[PDB]
Amino acid sequence: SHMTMEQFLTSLDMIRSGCAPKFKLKTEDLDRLRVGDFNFPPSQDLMCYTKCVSLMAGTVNKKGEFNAPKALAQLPHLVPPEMMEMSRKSVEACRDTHKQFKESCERVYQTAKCFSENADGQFMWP
Repeated sequence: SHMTMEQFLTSLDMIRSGCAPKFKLKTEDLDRLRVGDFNFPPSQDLMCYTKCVSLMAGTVNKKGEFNAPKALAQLPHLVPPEMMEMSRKSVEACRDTHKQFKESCERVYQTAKCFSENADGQFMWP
């Protein structure tokens, strides 16, 4: 019921593989999100890609509403022990970001961006 850092790093690629084919995406954009650099304008496809990833994680519903209690319960299935506290801190800081947006892909993308900005360590997106 926990993952090692090695398993986490590899999981990023497996998660991406289940979402990227549904969209038209630029490799440079994915590379930037992979290192937690959300400092560039996203396309709708890129935003919806973040929703696809989060749906797989079970942290949002299809309306893009972020579920903090469920996200906290899913953390051991998503990140290694080394990143748990950073992630718990970001879940709390970003739990209401979705309330500022109406469209599902934007709700998720803005939440992921908030996680990347609040991260007190390196942040990696699938």
